[PDB]
Amino acid sequence: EFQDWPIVRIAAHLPDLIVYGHFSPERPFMDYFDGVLMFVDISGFTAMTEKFSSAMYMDRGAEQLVEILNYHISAIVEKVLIFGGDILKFAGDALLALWRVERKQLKNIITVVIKCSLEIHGLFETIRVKIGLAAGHISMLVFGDETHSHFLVIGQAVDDVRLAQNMAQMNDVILSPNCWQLCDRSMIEIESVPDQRAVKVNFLKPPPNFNFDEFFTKCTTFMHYYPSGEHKNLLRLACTLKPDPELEMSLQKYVMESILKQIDNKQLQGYLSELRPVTIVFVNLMFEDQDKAEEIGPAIQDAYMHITSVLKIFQGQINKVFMFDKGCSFLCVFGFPGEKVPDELTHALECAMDIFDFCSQVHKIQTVSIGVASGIVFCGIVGHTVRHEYTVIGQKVNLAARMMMYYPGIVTCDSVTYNGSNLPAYFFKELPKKVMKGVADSGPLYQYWGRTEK
Ligand SMILES: CN(C)CCOC(=O)c1c(Cc2ccccc2)c(-c2cc(Cl)nc(N)n2)nn1C
Repeated sequence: EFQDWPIVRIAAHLPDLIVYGHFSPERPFMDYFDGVLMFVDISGFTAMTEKFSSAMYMDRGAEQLVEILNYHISAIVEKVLIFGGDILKFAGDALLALWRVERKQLKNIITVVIKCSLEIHGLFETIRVKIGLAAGHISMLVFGDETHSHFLVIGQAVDDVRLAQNMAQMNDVILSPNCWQLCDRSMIEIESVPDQRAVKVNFLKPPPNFNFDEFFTKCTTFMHYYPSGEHKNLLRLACTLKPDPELEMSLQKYVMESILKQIDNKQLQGYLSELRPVTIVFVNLMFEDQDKAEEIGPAIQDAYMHITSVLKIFQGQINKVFMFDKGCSFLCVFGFPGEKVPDELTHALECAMDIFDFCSQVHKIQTVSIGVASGIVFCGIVGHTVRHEYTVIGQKVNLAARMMMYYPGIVTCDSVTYNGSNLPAYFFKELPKKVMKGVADSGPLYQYWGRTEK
């Protein structure tokens, strides 16, 4: 069986949630289901990024970093896939995976996912990982325009895996409160986590008669897309997709144009692994605690329509979209493949301010915050051959992310963006520098005030 079609190469960049969805063209589009989520924090392994920028790597730092990082992440991805998971998205610091099932099967799948999580830690018993698990209701949001599409999962099961991850330490498996409540406590030995109703898994000791492989095989019964039969030894059913112009047209909207060029063998397959000077514009849109996914969807859609319009003008791109802690964040990048300018900084700031001004007027968005940072970041396709994504990794990515969270409601920028801007100083305001999560000394940070006092 030949399987190297463009449609298959595109499907590699997407989860089954998208590849085998059959939903409408209306945007936003929303859907609701239940499942188990797994969040694998892979920092410590992506904190090395600074080492590989050193002159010791003789201008092959990016290539060496992508190689060693994919060595490890692809092993994590194989475990997830073999246990029936769907990897939803990659980021420099983590990956999120989903086991979507009927509510009545959540109990058994949690055991599958816990076994998976511990086999993942088993891969690193000679850097390590941190794993959070959650279970419950999940809402999916698809937004975009006629040429591009983005998706998110939303809900407290998503927020649950957020906090479960934040509590974890190296080699931990933390289960959200609702996951612990729905899990098979007959099999899962836990321990308290102080002043937190979430729990840490110590052992998975099953009944004497329990045979996991038979148990897993029965669980695959409810996994709609687990490879089986003649395809039992494929990691993804996506690998079997055949040409379908209508499906490919839909799928390619989720994929960055430069990726598609490479997919089409119109660009060298290594062109996108690089250490590149870029400007990160990290946009956060916050909604109120009580806001529900059917009201958030339209707000994100309206914000997105304007965001993409401004980025096209100032020649930026959306690398990633996330949502947790009731905030939807856009990881935007300027100076990405091909399109780099020496006025990129003023454009990034002006684009930020434009996005700040519009989005603050979108209703149901309570707060807009944008962090801007410029510097060298690693760019590359990260993951497994059969499931990977273009991602950016580096100090300035994390800095932009921290700035938008620690300085809400304004546009902030780093000392690099400030000095290099083709703009005068009174356009800015030096900020009180706060102590931020896992951040080296910033340098001075600034608020982009804009051209007016008003
Ligand atoms: C700031 N970033 C550098 C780190 C952010 O955390 C991620 O790395 C990250 C996230 C966000 C997230 C969501 C819930 C719990 C923890 C983290 C997602 C993600 C994917 C999808 Cl489909 N839907 C939503 N809502 N989120 N995927 N990844 C890889």
